[PDB]
Amino acid sequence: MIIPALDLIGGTVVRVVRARLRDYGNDPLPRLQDYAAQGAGVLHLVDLTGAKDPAKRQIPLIKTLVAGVNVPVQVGGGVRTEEDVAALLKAGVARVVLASTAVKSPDVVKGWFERFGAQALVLALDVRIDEHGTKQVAVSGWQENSGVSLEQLVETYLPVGLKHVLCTDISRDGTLAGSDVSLYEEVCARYPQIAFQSSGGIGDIDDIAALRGTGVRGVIVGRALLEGKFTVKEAIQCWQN
Repeated sequence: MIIPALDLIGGTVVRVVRARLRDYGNDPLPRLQDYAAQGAGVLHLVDLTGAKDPAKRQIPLIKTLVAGVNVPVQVGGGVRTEEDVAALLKAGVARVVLASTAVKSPDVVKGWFERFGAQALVLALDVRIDEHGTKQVAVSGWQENSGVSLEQLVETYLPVGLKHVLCTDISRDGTLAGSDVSLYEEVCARYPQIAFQSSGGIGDIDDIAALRGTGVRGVIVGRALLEGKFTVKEAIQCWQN
């Protein structure tokens, strides 16, 4: 499926561009609602306010947004503790997106899988392809690699039933550059029991077409939709054909 995505900061719709941020206004709910109206089955939100300060997690806004659409929303941003996870689920989010903590504290996160179930969690892994061609996990675009490959980390979580992995190619994140097809083709084939989501690099409908035969289950689209390159409807039509 197509997974429309919005980045929120103090209720302001934004997205990382390449790394800067641009303001797409302050009415996230009508946006999401129109995404859903066009047939989206899943939505993605990053709470950048919550990411910077867990105590400032935009729980009331998140509640509103979730309540305001009829589809599961996966929500990330500053998910550092078991309490963060529970708070977001309690607010009504369908899945909690675990990013840096998934790399940082795998044993702790495996316990979260045990408590919340694999359907409640998405592991968001940023990947750099190094000089050797290894898919290196990094916790962000501005930090060095963390010393673990995508495969090794995925393998870490398979024993607790890992089902959802969001994989961002760091080089293409928010660049409109076209996503990295080979990366997704390899991982998806290796772990067919996992539903991979691709993120970054979607600039036009052709980028979505490029992902079709790869095994990638979901395609995060943020920037392209905000900039009017194509619609959710067109993205879905392309994705499904």
